[PDB]
Amino acid sequence: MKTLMVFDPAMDQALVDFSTDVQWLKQSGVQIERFNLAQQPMSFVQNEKVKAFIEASGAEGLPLLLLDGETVMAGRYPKRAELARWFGIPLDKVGLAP
Amino acid sequence: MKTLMVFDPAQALVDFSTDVQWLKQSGVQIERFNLAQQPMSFVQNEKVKAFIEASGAEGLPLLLLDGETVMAGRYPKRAELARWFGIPLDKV
Repeated sequence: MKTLMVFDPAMDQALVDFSTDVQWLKQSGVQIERFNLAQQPMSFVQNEKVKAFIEASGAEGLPLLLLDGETVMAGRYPKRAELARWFGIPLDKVGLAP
Repeated sequence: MKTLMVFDPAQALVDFSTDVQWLKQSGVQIERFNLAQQPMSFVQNEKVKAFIEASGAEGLPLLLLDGETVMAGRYPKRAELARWFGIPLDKV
C-alpha cells in the first residue's frame, strides 16, 4: 500500500478538518503517519527531502506531504477528496459524494 | 537573487499575477509554464515529471526556487515571496 508521511509545523479550522479527514482515510485501510517539529524533530533531519525542503522554503513552508517518498503537496493540507485521489479510495468509502 | 519556476495548471491567481509583476520590476527572474502551452516542460524537468506522476496534475501549481520545491498545491502570498527572495521590510 502507499504511505503518506505528513511533516507538520510545530503548530484553526484547516488543522481540525485535516484531522477529521485523516480519520476517514485511515479507516478505509490507508497508511498515514504524521511528524511535527515539536514532538518528532529528528524525523525532519533524517528524511533527505524534508531537510532540503526546510532549507529551501523555510519551516514556514510546512506542511510537506510525501506519498511513497515523493512530494505531493507543500504549504497547505489536502482536502478529503485529494487524499481519496492519492490513495485510489472511492469517495463513498470516506464519507464523500460527487 | 534566487530564480523562480512556476508550473501552472492548464482570486489567488489574480493576486499572484500582480505579485509576479512586482517581483519582475524588482529584477527577479520568474518563468511560468502551463500544460496548455508549454506541456513538454512538464516532462523535461524531472522534478515536475515526478510531481505530476505522484500527485496528479490536480496537484498543481508547483513552485521551484533555484530548482528546489518550495510550494505545491497553491500559490504563495506576497509575504511568502518576500521571505524566499530576501526582500527586506519597508521602514515606518
